[PDB]
Amino acid sequence: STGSATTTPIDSLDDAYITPVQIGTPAQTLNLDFDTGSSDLWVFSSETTASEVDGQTIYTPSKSTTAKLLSGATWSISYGDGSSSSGDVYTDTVSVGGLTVTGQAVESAKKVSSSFTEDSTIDGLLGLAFSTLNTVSPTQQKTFFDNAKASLDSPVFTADLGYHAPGTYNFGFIDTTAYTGSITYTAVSTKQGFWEWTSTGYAVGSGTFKSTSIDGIADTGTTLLYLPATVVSAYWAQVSGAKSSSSVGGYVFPCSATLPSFTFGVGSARIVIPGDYIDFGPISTGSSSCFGGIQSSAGIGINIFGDVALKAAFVVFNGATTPTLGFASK
Ligand SMILES: Cn1c(=O)c2c(ncn2C)n(C)c1=O
Repeated sequence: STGSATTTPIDSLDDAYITPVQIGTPAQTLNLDFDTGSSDLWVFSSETTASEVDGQTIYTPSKSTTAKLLSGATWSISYGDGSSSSGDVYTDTVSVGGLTVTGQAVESAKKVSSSFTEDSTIDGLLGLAFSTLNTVSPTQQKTFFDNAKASLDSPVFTADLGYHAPGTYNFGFIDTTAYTGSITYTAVSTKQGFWEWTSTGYAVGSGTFKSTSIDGIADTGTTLLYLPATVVSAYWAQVSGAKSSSSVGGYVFPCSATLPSFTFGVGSARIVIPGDYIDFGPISTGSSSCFGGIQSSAGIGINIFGDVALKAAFVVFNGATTPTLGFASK
């Protein structure tokens, strides 16, 4: 089997991407944030505290003839951005882009933190990291991909995120028309439950490539590119007037600037992030200070190849017995 679904930016900055997901019978379609940095499929629901729902589409398990309470199971998750959610669990039929999993754990939110409430466009998350990170207790649950894997034509999914445009998540096949050149594969460590890999270096603009190992995670659920402070400083030093602002919470730059590209290494291959991908616009409406798309990972504890990096590539998440990651230009 295979599946193919379009993923769409939630706003003009590509802050996140939403992908329609069919849950239950008859189908309830919710727009979920596919997150390769976590492993819970959770949704706004009929159980979510009413004051914490503001425009989201909810899953109502009592209206699904295939929903079953997973008795005694609870979940609770906190994300790198400080947001969180928790609740109980149903199993139900879940389909993405024509690919159907029966008995998928659908984690129903009883509580969500303010950032979720305030984002009316995201109806929940669909985790695509390794199932060892799933938070369901006392019986850990499998991700949608892990449940689908054996049925797939090939045990893979791909992320093809757009810049200010829709893109695609495919399951079970590699669309050879969706990228240019060849795909370069690189080793993954699953020791922390992430799609963790080691970039071979970077360049800033037309500058020379610096060979250096940068361990990080491929994370579709993180907006920006978070790298060591040394690398980030080298990038922003090439933008007149750029500076790190503790009050704003990272590097800002004059909105009048033209940003240089940023290149990252994948083995001997190179992925180029155009400068425009690094512009996240005014820090507040009407401001001439703009927020940067490359930020320091110091204090996070891990480097994160988020959407800014991933949307410059066609990315293969290879879930074979020994997982690997593939990157191609497009
Ligand atoms: C602080 N900040 C962000 O954290 C941010 C942003 N755009 C995207 N992000 C993530 N802007 C404009 C911003 O000012």
